[PDB]
Amino acid sequence: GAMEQEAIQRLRDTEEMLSKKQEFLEKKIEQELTAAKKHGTKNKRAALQALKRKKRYEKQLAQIDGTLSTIEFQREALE
Amino acid sequence: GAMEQEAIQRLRDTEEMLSKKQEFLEKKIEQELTAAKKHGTKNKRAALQALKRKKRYEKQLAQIDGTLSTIEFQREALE
Repeated sequence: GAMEQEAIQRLRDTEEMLSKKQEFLEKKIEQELTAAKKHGTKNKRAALQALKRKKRYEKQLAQIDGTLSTIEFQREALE
Repeated sequence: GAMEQEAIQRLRDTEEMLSKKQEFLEKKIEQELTAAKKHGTKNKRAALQALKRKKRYEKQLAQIDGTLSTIEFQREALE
């Protein structure tokens, strides 16, 4: 009943925020890989930092994927 | 940023929920060990049932503890 559903809802709210953060990391990747191509020749400094940031978002995005799989598994166990 | 802070708060709310279930399961396990020592070799059927309950709580607890670390580390990664 109510208390059980609440616990599942906490997990759902977390999933939904992490999924939102994924989507935003994907838009950022795309901005960064676009900027690195844009600056490749005329601004090597900006390009190189774009690529470091892209890699950092890629890593953050991986941690988030693993957190989601963990959340889903915990939530199934409670359902 | 704002998105990270919202995600970080929903992670905190999940940790709080998880710690409450953790404390419930830990108590239940303590209670089963205490009862197993008192009851001893009095009744095989009841002992087997109790060993089954204790194993279920231990399995649920191991899951909860794994989820909690994962959520904690994800939160720290967004800060």
